[PDB]
Amino acid sequence: IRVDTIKNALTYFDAVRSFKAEFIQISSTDNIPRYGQVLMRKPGLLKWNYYPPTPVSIIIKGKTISYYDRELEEYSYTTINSPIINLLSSDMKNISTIDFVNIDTVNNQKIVTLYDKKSESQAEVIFNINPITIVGLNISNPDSTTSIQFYNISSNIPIDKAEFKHDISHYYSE
Repeated sequence: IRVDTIKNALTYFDAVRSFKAEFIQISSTDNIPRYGQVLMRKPGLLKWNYYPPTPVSIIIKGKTISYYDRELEEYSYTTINSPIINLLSSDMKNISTIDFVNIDTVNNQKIVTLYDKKSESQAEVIFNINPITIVGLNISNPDSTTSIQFYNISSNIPIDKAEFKHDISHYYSE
């Protein structure tokens, strides 16, 4: 049973090569909906653009993370080598380093649960089917859960690799 579970879970991830979507994000820490736009291009490119009042732009390239705070006009750079961080754009190599996969079927949706033992965090990925699309991502650890839903999704569209940069705009720019 283990092998068929992995193969089938990898099939659902494999169906999404790129996407552009809107997202709503809610953390159990404050229960406040946060909004933005997300771009994903396999392999390894992810952009998270939060809308005001959240002043945050995030570019993930492989495991490197670039964080731009619009209010402070400050950058942060780091690297986290966790299968969970860039799950949405990861190749099959990354997923395979996860310690536990499982698939459930609920209301014509497929829910893939993954568990990384190192970080003690779970992730549920929710797919629609016919056609396969990623509609949600729930990440949980002992302290909190963050739930993300995607909407207005365009899947498997061309996305220029140049699009994976922070949008930094000023009056004097042009």
